[PDB]
Amino acid sequence: MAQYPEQLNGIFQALADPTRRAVLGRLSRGPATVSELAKPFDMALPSFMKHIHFLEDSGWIRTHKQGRVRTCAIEKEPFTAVEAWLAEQQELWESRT
Amino acid sequence: EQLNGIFQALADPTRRAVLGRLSRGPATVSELAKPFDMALPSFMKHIHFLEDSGWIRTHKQGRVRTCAIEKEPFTAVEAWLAEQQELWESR
Ligand SMILES: [Br-]
Ligand SMILES: [Br-]
Ligand SMILES: [Br-]
Repeated sequence: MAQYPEQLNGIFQALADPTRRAVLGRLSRGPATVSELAKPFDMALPSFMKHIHFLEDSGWIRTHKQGRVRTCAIEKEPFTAVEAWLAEQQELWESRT
Repeated sequence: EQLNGIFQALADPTRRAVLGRLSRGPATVSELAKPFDMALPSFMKHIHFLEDSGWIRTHKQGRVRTCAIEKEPFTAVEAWLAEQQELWESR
């Protein structure tokens, strides 16, 4: 039984944005604060926060606020989900008779 | 801007299910449209997005448009994933 579609929709939508993919690339190297993550990007912080929030809501990252500081870390589950969906299609392709 | 389109294509469940079917072999739009309770014009727009993003190729002869899944987007998604995995391992 394939994963329910609603779980995958948001996971893939998160990856459709280059800012979000860049943030995930950084968090793959280890955790970071929002202010650190925002530095490469020419957008106002509210616009950047939309990306952070989307990443958290879709399960790609976890964040924690203490005072004015918000720490972020990558989550591995969505990687597993993407891998799983891909592998399923690739099994169908390689098993063609 | 290329992974943007590839992943935006994958964000829709209809588009994912079409790519599932095309993984089994090529198919006409008519064949692909069959499982879904969707107006053809809405369906065509999913097909059009899949083609435009690079996930599929299509070709029309007479009244029949045949669709085939493309290799390159899979390689691209696999590349993004491998790139992330290599970053996690780095010390
Ligand atoms: Br859905
Ligand atoms: Br911060
Ligand atoms: Br057709």
